[PDB]
Amino acid sequence: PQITLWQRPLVTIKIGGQLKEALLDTGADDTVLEEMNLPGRWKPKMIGGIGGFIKVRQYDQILIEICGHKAIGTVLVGPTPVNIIGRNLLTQIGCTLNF
Amino acid sequence: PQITLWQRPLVTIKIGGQLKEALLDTGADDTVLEEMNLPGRWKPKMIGGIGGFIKVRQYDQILIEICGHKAIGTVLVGPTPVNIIGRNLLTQIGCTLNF
Ligand SMILES: CC(C)CN(C[C@@H](O)[C@H](Cc1ccccc1)NC(=O)O[C@H]1CO[C@H]2OCC[C@H]21)S(=O)(=O)c1ccc(N)cc1
Repeated sequence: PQITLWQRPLVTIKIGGQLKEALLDTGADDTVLEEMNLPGRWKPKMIGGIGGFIKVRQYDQILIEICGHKAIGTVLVGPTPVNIIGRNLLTQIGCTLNF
Repeated sequence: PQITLWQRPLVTIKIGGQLKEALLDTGADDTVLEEMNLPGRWKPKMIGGIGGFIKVRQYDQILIEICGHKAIGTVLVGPTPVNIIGRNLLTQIGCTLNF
């Protein structure tokens, strides 16, 4: 659907059989989720934001359903304060900014 | 215009007579710019992201032109690694997410 930005653009996501809320985040290159068990192989990685950097686990080719749209991509897991859906997955669900 | 997300959604802004590049950032509540002279009164403030917090100067009722759309609102100035246009200004230029 189309969404305005008067409130945080939070959507429901389903990943690893679990239901979560996550922020559609055009300022995030990558998707980063708070601590959870994703099954399979991962690689250590560091991502930076405002305030500095966090260590994350990088999981590749993970299936996520974002507000009813399925995407398969890289998910990072670590101590982000908020679940964020980044451009790597936004592109797959055909998400655009409009003004 | 309409903007896809294969690349960072970077736009030209004009603020305090200066031309800068800034990221349209639906994951940011606030607009935060890197160090610059904004004229007038400010207040100390702290904002948090991934990796922790930064101290910023809060300037109210600042005029910004974002990709040719004028907005007046709060601008935060501080050691963000990237100029980010947040929802406080995105709403004023009628910016929407669609998928
Ligand atoms: C994490 C969000 C809930 C909030 N952040 C906005 C977010 O878009 C930042 C915006 C951002 C962009 C660049 C550098 C720092 C912060 N992106 C970000 O942290 O993304 C990380 C995930 O992938 C990587 O892509 C870029 C940074 C990494 S934030 O920068 O911390 C932020 C917080 C509060 C305000 N008022 C403004 C911005």
